[PDB]
Amino acid sequence: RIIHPKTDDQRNRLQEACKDILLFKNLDPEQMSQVLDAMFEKLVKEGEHVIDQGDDGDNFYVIDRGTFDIYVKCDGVGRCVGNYDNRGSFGELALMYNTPRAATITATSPGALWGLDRVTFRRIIVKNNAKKRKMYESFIESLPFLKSLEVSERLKVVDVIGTKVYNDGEQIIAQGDSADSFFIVESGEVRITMKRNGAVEIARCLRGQYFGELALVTNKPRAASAHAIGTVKCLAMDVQAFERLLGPCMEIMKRNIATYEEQLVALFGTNMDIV
Ligand SMILES: Nc1ncnc2c1ncn2[C@@H]1O[C@@H]2COP(=O)(O)O[C@H]2[C@H]1O
Ligand SMILES: Nc1ncnc2c1ncn2[C@@H]1O[C@@H]2COP(=O)(O)O[C@H]2[C@H]1O
Repeated sequence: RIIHPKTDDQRNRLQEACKDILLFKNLDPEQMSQVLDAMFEKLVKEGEHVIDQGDDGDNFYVIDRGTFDIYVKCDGVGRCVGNYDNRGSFGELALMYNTPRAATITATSPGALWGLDRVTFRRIIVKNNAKKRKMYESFIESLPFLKSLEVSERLKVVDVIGTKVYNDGEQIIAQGDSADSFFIVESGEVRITMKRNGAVEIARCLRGQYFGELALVTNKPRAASAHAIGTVKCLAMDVQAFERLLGPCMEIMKRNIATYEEQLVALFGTNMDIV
C-alpha cells in the first residue's frame, strides 16, 4: 500500500474534490479509503503541460482548482477538443488501456491536482471496472441510441460511467443549473419538469432512456429539472467522456432535439429558446 501524509486542510479539500468523480462511485468505503491515502497533491503553473500526448501514463488526476485546455494533435495540427473548469478528472485512459497519452492537457491558470499512481489505480479502479462491466456491459450494448457506435467504442462507455442512486423526491438536476453530466436511467422513473411560474411536467424517463444531453450539446444551462419517483438508479458520464465517445450519435440526439422544440411550442407557444 502506498501512503502519503496530508494536512487536515488537504484531506478536506481532497474529499470534497473527489465527491463527484464518477470513476469512484462504484467503490466500497474500504477501497475508497486506500485511494484517499494514496492521493498526493501537485501544484501546477499556468502554461504548464500536465500531460503530453504520446507519453507513457503515470498518474490519474482529480482537479482541486484551476482551468485546463485539452488538445489532440491530429495530423500535425493541434485541436482544442475541450477544457476543464475547477472540477473533474483526467489521465485515466492510459492507465486503463496501457496506451500512450491520447491528448495534451495544459493549465491555463495556477492550479492544484490530486494525483494517484498507476499501480494503486490498476489495483483498485481497473479491478472495479471488471465488476462494473459484468453488471452493465449487456445493458449498454442493448441501448438503441448507442447502436451508432463501433462495438469496441460501446464497450469503452462502460469503463467511465458511474452509478448514482436517488431516493423518491430527490432532485437529480435543476433548471438553469450548469451541466457536467449525461444520464441514462437504469431503474426507476425520472420525471422531467419545466417552469413556464409553476412547474409543468413535460416528460418521464424509464429504463434505457437518457436525459441531460441538451445542455452538453448546445452548451447552455439545464433547460429543465428532473426528480426521482421512487428509488432511481442512473448511469452517469461526465461531459468530456460524452464528447470523446458519443460523437457518432450526435445526430440521433440532434433529431430528438427538434422534437423538444415542437412540444414546447405546442404546450407553451414559445420554444423557450432551447436551441
Ligand atoms: N477527446 C479526448 N480524447 C482523449 N483524451 C481526452 C479527451 N478529452 C479528455 N481527455 C482526457 O485527457 C487525457 C490525456 O491522457 P490519457 O489518454 O491518459 O487520458 C485522457 C482523458 O482523461
Ligand atoms: N421538451 C424538452 N425540452 C428540453 N429538455 C427536455 C425536453 N423533454 C425532455 N428534456 C430533457 O430534460 C433535460 C433537462 O436538462 P438538459 O437541458 O441537459 O437536457 C434536457 C433533456 O434531456
